[PDB]
Amino acid sequence: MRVVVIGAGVIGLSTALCIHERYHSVLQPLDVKVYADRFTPFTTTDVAAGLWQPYTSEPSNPQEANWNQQTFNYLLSHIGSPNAANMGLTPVSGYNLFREAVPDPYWKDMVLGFRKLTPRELDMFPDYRYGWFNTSLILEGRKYLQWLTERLTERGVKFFLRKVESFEEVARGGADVIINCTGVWAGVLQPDPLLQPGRGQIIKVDAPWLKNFIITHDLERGIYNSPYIIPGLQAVTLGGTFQVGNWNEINNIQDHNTIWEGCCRLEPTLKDAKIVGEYTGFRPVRPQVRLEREQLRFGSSNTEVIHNYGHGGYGLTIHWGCALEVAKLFGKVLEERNLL
Amino acid sequence: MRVVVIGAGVIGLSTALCIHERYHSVLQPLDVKVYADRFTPFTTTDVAAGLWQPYTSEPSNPQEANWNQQTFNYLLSHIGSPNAANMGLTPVSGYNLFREAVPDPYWKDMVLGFRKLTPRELDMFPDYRYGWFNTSLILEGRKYLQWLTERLTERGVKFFLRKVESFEEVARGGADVIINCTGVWAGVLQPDPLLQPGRGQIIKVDAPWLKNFIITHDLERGIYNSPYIIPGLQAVTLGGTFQVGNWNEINNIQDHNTIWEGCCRLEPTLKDAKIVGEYTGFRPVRPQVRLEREQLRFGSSNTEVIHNYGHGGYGLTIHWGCALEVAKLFGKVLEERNLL
Ligand SMILES: Cc1cc2nc3c(=O)[nH]c(=O)nc-3n(C[C@H](O)[C@H](O)[C@H](O)COP(=O)(O)OP(=O)(O)OC[C@H]3O[C@@H](n4cnc5c(N)ncnc54)[C@H](O)[C@@H]3O)c2cc1C
Ligand SMILES: Cc1cc2nc3c(=O)[nH]c(=O)nc-3n(C[C@H](O)[C@H](O)[C@H](O)COP(=O)(O)OP(=O)(O)OC[C@H]3O[C@@H](n4cnc5c(N)ncnc54)[C@H](O)[C@@H]3O)c2cc1C
Repeated sequence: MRVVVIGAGVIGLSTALCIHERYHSVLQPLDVKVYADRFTPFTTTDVAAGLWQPYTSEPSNPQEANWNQQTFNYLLSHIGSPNAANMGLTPVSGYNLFREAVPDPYWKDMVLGFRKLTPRELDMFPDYRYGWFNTSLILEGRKYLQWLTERLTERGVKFFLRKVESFEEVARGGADVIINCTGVWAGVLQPDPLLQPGRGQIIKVDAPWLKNFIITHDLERGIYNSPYIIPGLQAVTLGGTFQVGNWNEINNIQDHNTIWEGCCRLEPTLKDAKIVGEYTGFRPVRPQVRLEREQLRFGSSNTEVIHNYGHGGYGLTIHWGCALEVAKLFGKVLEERNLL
Repeated sequence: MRVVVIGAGVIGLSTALCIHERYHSVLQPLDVKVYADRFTPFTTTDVAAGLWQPYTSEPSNPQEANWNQQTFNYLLSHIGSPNAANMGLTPVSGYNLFREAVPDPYWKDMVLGFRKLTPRELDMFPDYRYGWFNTSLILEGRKYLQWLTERLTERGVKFFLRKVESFEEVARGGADVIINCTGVWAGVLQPDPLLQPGRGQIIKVDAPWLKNFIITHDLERGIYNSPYIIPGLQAVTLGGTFQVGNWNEINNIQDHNTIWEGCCRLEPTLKDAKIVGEYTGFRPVRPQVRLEREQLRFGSSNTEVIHNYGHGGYGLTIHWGCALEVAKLFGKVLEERNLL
């Protein structure tokens, strides 16, 4: 049939690929089209630090924990292939430093070799007295998106540069099903008082010698409002801010300083690092991910809509699990229409 | 007095700086000259992989077990300094993969977070059934030599490009003490059957996405006759050859393929790595490191000679603990000769 996906970030292209991948063989014309106002370099996904790591706190809707676990194994299974890196995927080991002892996270068994830090190791970070170590995966937002768009292109999925004004618009257009993957920018399509922006800023730097990631935590100031250093495919992401309710899209020198001096006390060799860029992004902060089916009708119309947005600061980390879900709900639409 | 150090590799320059730091403030005129027929870019130390790791096999002269540990505490103690990376030092984590279980190494507790690989992680390396994981350090020999030469230069230590034909030649040159740090070429100045070269070849590639080190072991081929991938400051080192008794300084086309094919089977993503260099060096293969005193009376002369060579594949790994040793034997001399 005719499927339209609004959104070209990790969640949108991920959901698309997954859908076409599992139903193209049964559906006659399966017309999948992606609409989005901004693409690749300009999505929230490219500004991502590119690390697999759910929050240190448990989620409401434990259904999100299984989605994180799914993504990990999907990505881990490519850690074999010769094209893993072209996808923006690669293994990394690192630390999560704390000022006081905290309980283990619920994902301690999802990652590789998680263990508490020994005394010697903490002497490398005098400012912290507690912490963990483990190996995870790197999913460079920028590169992963190019790969996803390429995989789709070959499958016949078409890309349109357009800012959808409302569902009806796409509906009239002729979409039988609509996949809403518009991140923090939802609301504009349908009001959602629960979906707010979580402004984050990062500095891109050239420190090829930094091979391990380091995330620090200030349990008083909130998650990611503490300096972190995350190496990527060929640049290191320096970060430290998470401001809720802030729609300011411009780099703030006020934050520039916090991140830089915060990261330079943590890793003094950064004084030689060369800044390659500074970007700002809005995490789709929502008390819970919205992933459900909704029936919107317009007289003789009756269009189908499936949502999948509001993944806060764990979009890359949970993307695939969420995608499998949508595909599953998409399967129940065909069933309801007698399509198998 | 006059101390003449023969050898400008990691063992010579280190011993040089160690002697200076400890006795400079006491001996009236402390002359220190370093002679070498080949410098930095061209020493065996510049061809090193850079990993801090002794052989898996138990040692001989448990004396080496402590020189290794000293050297590690020396290097680790630089991880907080802003000059760590400019010395060629940075932390790395990695794997040691085997085809069958083997006893733990004696240095297991010398490094950080040592542990055995689990089933999941093994599925990442299909050809191996056992392994360890631990964090260590990179001591890029290249950077380290330039770093030491600068530190020595600001200290008054003069360098001389001169090939030493005999110890006598130097004892007559006007030198009271001699530190023999001539590497695999020591025998040329005093026959030594126990010493032989351990030729090895290595491929320098550009694969910045590789963050961890991978070392495979083929128990039936000896040591480092299995591939290994060691990420460096800004280039990655491919390797896997150990040929004792071979003195060819040129690259063997076959050895190139044993390394390349083997590392690609281990790490598929290499197919897109752009080779940057290939080198060949000879490890100072000796059943035991030779660090000892040897008076050499040359008619009235009487020069003291201290030997520090034959470190095979663990020169960088054990350098500092040896220099600390030369400095003490030198203390003795200083005392007997009664300059203190
Ligand atoms: C600084 C920073 C670092 C981060 N680091 C990490 C990390 O390490 N790991 C992690 O998992 N997560 C991280 N995140 C969060 C992660 O980036 C997000 O969860 C993820 O990008 C959300 O994906 P998305 O689908 O919302 O897509 P987005 O890319 O945000 O948006 C997809 C598309 O929606 C389109 N769109 C929106 N409105 C409309 C409209 N009206 N019409 C048409 N198209 C529209 C956009 O044009 C866009 O292309 C980070 C976030 C920030 C800000
Ligand atoms: C491929 C490869 C990889 C390696 N990887 C590692 C690793 O990861 N970790 C590790 O710890 N070790 C490694 N090693 C071993 C390490 O490189 C050696 O143990 C170390 O370089 C030995 O130092 P050296 O003191 O012998 O110095 P070298 O640099 O070999 O020699 C020092 C000096 O001796 C001078 N010299 C010799 N004879 C004379 C003479 N007659 N007159 C004047 N000057 C003379 C030379 O000119 C030179 O400047 C590796 C070796 C190889 C070949």
